[PDB]
Amino acid sequence: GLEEEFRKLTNVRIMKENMRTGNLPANMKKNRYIQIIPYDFNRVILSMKGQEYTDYINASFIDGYRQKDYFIATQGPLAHTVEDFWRMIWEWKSHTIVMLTEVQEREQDKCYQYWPTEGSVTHGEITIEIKNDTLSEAISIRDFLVTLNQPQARQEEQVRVVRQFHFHGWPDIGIPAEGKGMIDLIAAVQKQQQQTGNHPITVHCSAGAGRTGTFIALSNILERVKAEGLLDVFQAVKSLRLQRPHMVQTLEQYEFCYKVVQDFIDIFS
Repeated sequence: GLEEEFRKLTNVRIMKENMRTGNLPANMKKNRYIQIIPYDFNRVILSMKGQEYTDYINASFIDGYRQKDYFIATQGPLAHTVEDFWRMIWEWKSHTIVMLTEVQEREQDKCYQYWPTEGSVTHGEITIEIKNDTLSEAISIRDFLVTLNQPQARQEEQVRVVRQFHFHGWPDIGIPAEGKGMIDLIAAVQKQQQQTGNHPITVHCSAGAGRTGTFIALSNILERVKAEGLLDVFQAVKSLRLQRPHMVQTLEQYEFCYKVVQDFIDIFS
């Protein structure tokens, strides 16, 4: 049963023995939450330039159904990590960002706005220029021109398009009342990834655990249902809980996973 499954998920141990880098004093200011920190065995490592601790961001590579390291699960950037966030996007060649929160929800700040609503913004050596913004139901799809400005000699060849899927269909309290929004989000993300190929999909909410884990679990589960027909939810979520603390954080989110799968089967007929 669903509550017994989630009880076993809760019991998945947080493996603190492997959380050294994120717990270093100089890196702790880069975390939103003390208890959501990546494991060293899959943390996303950035280049270093001086700089002893500039290789850290609170972000984990997460396995997909067919491919290792298919997702990056990360927290919403902070004001003092926005440069690291865009450097991660560049250095690991992510072309797709999935945002599962508003920047502000119920008075509280959930995510620094790291993209330009209009025009351009520069964070560190990287310039981001919004080229298109399309709203379709509860999903804003935004295409940005992203330029690495260093070295100046290579500026012309160092331009990429990065697409952000901004999901507006998650209530400030509880879980979505329908699965269609989540199913459409996953399907649009899948269409984009056909064109880019084996590039990691960057996914974030606020801490990068609850909604983020739900989106990733459902992407993985629905792919397995399509390829094998195997109906499992527990093992897919358990695997995520072993890759990053608290992926799929609450019972209601776990319920939502089952509901979305059922809605997907119904569309599947």
